[PDB]
Amino acid sequence: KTVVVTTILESPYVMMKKNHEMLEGNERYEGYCVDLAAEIAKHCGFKYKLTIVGDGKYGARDADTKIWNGMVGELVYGKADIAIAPLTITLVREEVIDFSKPFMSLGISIMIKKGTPIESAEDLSKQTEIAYGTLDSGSTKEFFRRSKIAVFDKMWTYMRSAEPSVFVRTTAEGVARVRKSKGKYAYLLESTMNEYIEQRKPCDTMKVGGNLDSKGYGIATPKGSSLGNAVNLAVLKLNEQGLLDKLKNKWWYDKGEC
Amino acid sequence: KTVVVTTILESPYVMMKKNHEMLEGNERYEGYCVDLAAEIAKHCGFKYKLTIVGDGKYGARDADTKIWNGMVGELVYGKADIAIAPLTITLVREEVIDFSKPFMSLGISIMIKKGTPIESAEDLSKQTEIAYGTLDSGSTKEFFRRSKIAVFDKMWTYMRSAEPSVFVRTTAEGVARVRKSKGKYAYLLESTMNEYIEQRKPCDTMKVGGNLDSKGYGIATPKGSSLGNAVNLAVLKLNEQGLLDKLKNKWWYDKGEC
Ligand SMILES: Cc1onc(O)c1C[C@H](N)C(=O)O
Ligand SMILES: Cc1onc(O)c1C[C@H](N)C(=O)O
Ligand SMILES: [Zn+2]
Ligand SMILES: [Zn+2]
Ligand SMILES: [Zn+2]
Repeated sequence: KTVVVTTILESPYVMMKKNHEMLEGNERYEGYCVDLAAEIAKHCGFKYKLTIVGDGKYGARDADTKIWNGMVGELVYGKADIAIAPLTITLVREEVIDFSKPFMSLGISIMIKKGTPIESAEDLSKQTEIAYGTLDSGSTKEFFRRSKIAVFDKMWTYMRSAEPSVFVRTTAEGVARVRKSKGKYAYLLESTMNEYIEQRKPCDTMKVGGNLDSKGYGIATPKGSSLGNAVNLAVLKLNEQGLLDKLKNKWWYDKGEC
Repeated sequence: KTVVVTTILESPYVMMKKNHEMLEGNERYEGYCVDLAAEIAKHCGFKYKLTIVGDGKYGARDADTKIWNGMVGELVYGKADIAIAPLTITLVREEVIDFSKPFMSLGISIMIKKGTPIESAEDLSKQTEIAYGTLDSGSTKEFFRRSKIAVFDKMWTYMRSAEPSVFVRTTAEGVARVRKSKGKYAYLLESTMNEYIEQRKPCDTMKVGGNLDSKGYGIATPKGSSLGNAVNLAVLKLNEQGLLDKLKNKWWYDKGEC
């Protein structure tokens, strides 16, 4: 049986090729995760179909209904067999789905438009002139929502009630906001994305300060999946063979335009 | 009943207290992993007994006898119920024992005596005046033995045949060799240990270049252990609350001597 892979359109992990209009199936996409899916399928020996998550979300649980959305939801409800994307390994997710050992290490970071008077989270939490937010339905928003350390707690208090909303639907929306805000908006996103955007035209943003935490991305499968074990060993094998490092350089800096 | 924890005497993870001679059981030790063992046990709800691995090794499988040594061996043969130490998650090890999601992210790095004309792995591979080696029976030596990228394979070809041996039995042994070699010996060890020693008197060593790879440490249990699930969730919980970051600052920098 062909394994249904759920993923998300997020550069440079998964993007439609320039000429996708004349291409079919998995051939329409390119990116780090597209190359990764290919390797994993090769080592685990299976056929697969790449599908883009319907609601375009990573995955969070509705507090009222307790229903999971995004890619996590597609796995939880049997709509997908595996998720290959920049999906963060977290406690709440690990309780409902399975994760392979990380294929990428990262942390939450701050994105600013070049020139804005911000050097750290501390600096953001001490002022109100510059607005800041995070992605919705993801691990980053949950990070601030559940943080007890002073600076991050203060930040959550501000963001949670901010008006207009400081939260965005997609990473692209958060980046666009930083770029057209004349420096009045700062975006909190994972270092991987931040570093990627920093090397792309118009080269007007930059990552400032160190990472707020240390975590990683993992390939997720539904609880009790027969693919879990093989995938996990496959990830380890690829990291050790150097493939993962190869892919990182291929999509991040060999393609950098700044 | 009581969970037998295997660990290794490696500063600042596990060290004998100055007055351990007048203390009993677990109270005889201190360090990052000792602090971590206390928390894991608290959250998982079990009593434990800390024990230092007999052969003082991390773990590798003997080529011919096929017998695992070190902490990995303790778990494989049933001598310990869990290992809490700076044990690297690798494919060959995950094939015989279980690992929790990582509690620390690190990579192989180079340690030199201050003033040594070495800035990277490429620099070491292109010269012969400065010798270099790694730890025995560990993931670092295996990394080089299995590497297929030019620079690293070149380094392995040299190391595996260098005389006298460039490999050491313990981290401390490698650090001493660097300090006593007047710049003629460089040591390859994980960035975590490198960063730690850099802050220890006489403050004569330094980490140079970027990391050669990206990986992490995980708490290990015998395959199929009933402790596996809870321990993994405990690590994720503790990382998200910031404990792991707190512990590294405590043992690495708050106690720095340089
Ligand atoms: C990618 C990405 O970049 N910043 C973010 O918050 C995310 C989403 C995050 N990796 C998640 O799994 O929710
Ligand atoms: C700690 C440490 O530091 N450098 C090293 O090679 C090691 C050992 C390594 N973590 C292992 O598991 O073999
Ligand atoms: Zn391959
Ligand atoms: Zn709702
Ligand atoms: Zn606790």
